[PDB]
Amino acid sequence: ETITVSTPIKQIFPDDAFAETIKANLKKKSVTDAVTQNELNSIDQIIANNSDIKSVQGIQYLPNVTKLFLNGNKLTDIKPLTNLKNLGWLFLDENKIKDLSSLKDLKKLKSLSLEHNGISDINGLVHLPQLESLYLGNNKITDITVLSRLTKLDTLSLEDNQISDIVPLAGLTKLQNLYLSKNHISDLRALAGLKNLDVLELFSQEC
Ligand SMILES: [Ca+2]
Repeated sequence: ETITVSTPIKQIFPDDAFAETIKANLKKKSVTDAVTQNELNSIDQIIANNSDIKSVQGIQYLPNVTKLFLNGNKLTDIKPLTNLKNLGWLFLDENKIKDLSSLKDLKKLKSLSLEHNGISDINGLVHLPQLESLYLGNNKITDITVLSRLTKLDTLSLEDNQISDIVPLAGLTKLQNLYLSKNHISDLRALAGLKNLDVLELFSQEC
């Protein structure tokens, strides 16, 4: 939603680490300083890697965010992201995010990164058919059936997981970069029809 009157940053963003991020973004002197919606409207990018952030509550008030870099934090819940309709790039590596339902309405999302989140179920990704690049390296994924729906992907990383069957990738003709090292892949027939592959990594398979 939005704030109708000047309000302290610390009152909108509960997480003190995140509050500091917003303060820095708006070039404010303190998280205790007051901010207006006009000021919150100015944020289209948040860079806060390894910032010890546990919650992004309050981010719902930033309607124009398109880029969000939150790698290496302590996130678990991303429900606050649900209505950030303009999100185009979302990097959330090194967190503990598993509920991907909050991403279902991010129809402008082109790049998503969720490496090292201990994820095994990615069926919620079906709601992002427009995705162009997806990074899911270092997780516990085995079933990638849902990926057959992501026909716009040109870059995909699934390295360091527990995948055996890559047939779901057979129809992703736009793929140019495919990272599949450190998995359990034996059958590579699914790669036959991928006419645009430039980069392909398949080393260290354990069968
Ligand atoms: Ca606080």
